[PDB]
Amino acid sequence: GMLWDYAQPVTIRFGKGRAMEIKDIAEAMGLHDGIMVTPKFFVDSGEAQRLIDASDGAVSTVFTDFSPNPDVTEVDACAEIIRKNHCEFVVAMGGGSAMDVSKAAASICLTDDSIADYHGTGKAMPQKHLPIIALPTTAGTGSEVTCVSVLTNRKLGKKAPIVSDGFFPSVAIVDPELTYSVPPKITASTGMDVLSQAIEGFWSKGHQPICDSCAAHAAKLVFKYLPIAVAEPHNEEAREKMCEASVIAGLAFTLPKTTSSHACSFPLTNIHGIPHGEACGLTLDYFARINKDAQHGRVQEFARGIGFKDVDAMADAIHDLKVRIGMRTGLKDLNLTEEQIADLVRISRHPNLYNNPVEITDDMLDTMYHYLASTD
Amino acid sequence: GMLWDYAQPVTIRFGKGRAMEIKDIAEAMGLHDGIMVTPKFFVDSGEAQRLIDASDGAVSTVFTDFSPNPDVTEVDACAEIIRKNHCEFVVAMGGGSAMDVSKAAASICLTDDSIADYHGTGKAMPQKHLPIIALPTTAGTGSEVTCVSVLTNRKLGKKAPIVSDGFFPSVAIVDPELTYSVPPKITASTGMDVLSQAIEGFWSKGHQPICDSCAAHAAKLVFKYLPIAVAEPHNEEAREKMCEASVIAGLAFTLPKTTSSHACSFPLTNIHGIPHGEACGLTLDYFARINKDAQHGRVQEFARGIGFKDVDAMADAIHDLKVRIGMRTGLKDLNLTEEQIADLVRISRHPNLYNNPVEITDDMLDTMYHYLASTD
Ligand SMILES: [Zn+2]
Ligand SMILES: [Zn+2]
Repeated sequence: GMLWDYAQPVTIRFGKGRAMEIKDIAEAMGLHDGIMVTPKFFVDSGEAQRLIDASDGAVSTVFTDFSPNPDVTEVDACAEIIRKNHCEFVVAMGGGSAMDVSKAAASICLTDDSIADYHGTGKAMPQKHLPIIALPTTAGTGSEVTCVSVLTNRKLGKKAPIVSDGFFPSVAIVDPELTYSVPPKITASTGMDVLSQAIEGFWSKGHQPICDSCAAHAAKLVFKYLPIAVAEPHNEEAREKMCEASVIAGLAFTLPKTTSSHACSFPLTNIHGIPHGEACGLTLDYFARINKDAQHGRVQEFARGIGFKDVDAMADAIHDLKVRIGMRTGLKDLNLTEEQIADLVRISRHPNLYNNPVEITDDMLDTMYHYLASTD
Repeated sequence: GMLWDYAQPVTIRFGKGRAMEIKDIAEAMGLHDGIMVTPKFFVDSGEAQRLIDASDGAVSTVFTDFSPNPDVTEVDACAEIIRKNHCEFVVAMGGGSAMDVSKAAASICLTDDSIADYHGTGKAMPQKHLPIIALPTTAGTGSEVTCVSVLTNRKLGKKAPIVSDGFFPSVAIVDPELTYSVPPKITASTGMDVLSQAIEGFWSKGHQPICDSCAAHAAKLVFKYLPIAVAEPHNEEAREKMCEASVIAGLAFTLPKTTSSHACSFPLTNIHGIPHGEACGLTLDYFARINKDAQHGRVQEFARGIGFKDVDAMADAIHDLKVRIGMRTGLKDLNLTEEQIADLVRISRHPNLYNNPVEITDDMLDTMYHYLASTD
């Protein structure tokens, strides 16, 4: 007998060109003077102004002063801009960073505190917030359907997530046109993020059947369309299918949580500069073979459902995909020392590691990292 | 270019025994003095009082005075009980009827109007409502995750649905134990409702990928577990799997809407007394063979995905399933006249018929109903 809780409060508006529907949402909610939180890139490309003009006054303010890893100071500056301009809703347009700034700011602007007071301090967030409209511009982190904001405190050397039900966007507009300009290398890494979220969401010990269905759907799309999107950045079908996979994989992993590849990805990114998606993909087929017979055949059933003979064939396809799109298959070029490998082993023991269906021991991590350290 | 809107506002608590969590939900919402809307069967069996006593005073009122086809007068009576008792939330425990009554009563109780003023009159419902906790006792109509209430006005001779965003339950508790007492003939019919909802939701012109994923998951479960649930009413695994299929098929059909089998089911139930799920099942394999090659092979991919060689093998299995569980394969025993057959043809032209991926003409309906009229 299974027990699970399923809650997915975000409304998804999917479709090419639908980023122009910000006005519709604001009008339906009776809100004015929105603030758009977006990286400077979309100001320079005229995308921001295009969407601002389309809002016919619904959005009045733009905030771009945040970093790819957002800081609590940038959230606090964003919240003060909200107060000064009396903003009633937040349009988060960008990758994970813009969305995580927006979730935090939309809550804290209603108070006179700093976001740091709730950053890892164990203190629960206030729950009243400005409505958030999230417009992902990559495919993707899936952040547009999560209630998590990952921030850093640079002055305090701390990086922790903040979880609050008030962080769920009200509407996610998933518009594939906003991804057409993502460069091939970033398309590849963000695509591997989707595939990792889907596969790990399915085989997590916290698996539940609705997320299972989303995971299989998204994974199948990535194998077919990710090579097309990397090789043909203006192939509209492949971009649309990657955006479909991205948002649905977001629905797949949010509740079951991720597992071994995500646990290992954090030191690969933070210490060695490997982008998140590529870092997840580095271990994805390795752990797939470890997990092949887990849960009385569930993963084999998954592999067959998305079109492979078995898990080993899916693992081969993961490797082949990585090679085709230029994602790391090894770490030999890092010339890792034994001390560095021991650091990877130690820091990879993250709570997510325990969601893997097979126990991943320290000796297994040591074996994996020595394997990667001697593989191109 | 795919366009779709996805919204699923219901929180689902799935699990054997979790109907005891009513008080935990009322606590979290800060609500008291709930009313339980449930058929007399559950009062007589002791199950209602078992759950009310478990709620530690959360539920103070019981309402059973409604019909298997609920009337506007019974909704109004429920709303008056709510007002008299200052009830703050509604617990709908039963099949489609109890959930239909509960949704409409929870909105209309905040007005001094009859629900009849909003029943097929073009007048939209007021949107404020008491929160609804839905506890389905069959697997199922899926009503615990829809915003639709189907009511009849016996004095006016009208049977029509009311659609309102305020009708969405706040929480759906899907506790398979509540289905253990469903007799085999009703288990069979409600199970065919699940299968039709899943298959029609998938091939509907309004199809969208999250609903597609849910549909395939639910349909696969029905083929395996519905014969077991019918043959073994206290097989806990089969009852749990049918509940999983039921709530997930509810997610599959709510947004894309149902199609030809549901359109035809309405006169089959309203004129000839055939229960809803059985009435949908009567035409499901028939329309499958008409629809098999629509949408450039989508339905064939669906059939293969859930394990059939093709749609015709799936339709064969739908037929074999109906025979095994005692569901109607024909209408010969009704000795239908040519006028009655024409009535079926005419009345089956419901708005949902145009959701079918292949145009269903009057000639095609005439052929189908003459076939059914000549088949055991
Ligand atoms: Zn990730
Ligand atoms: Zn139905």
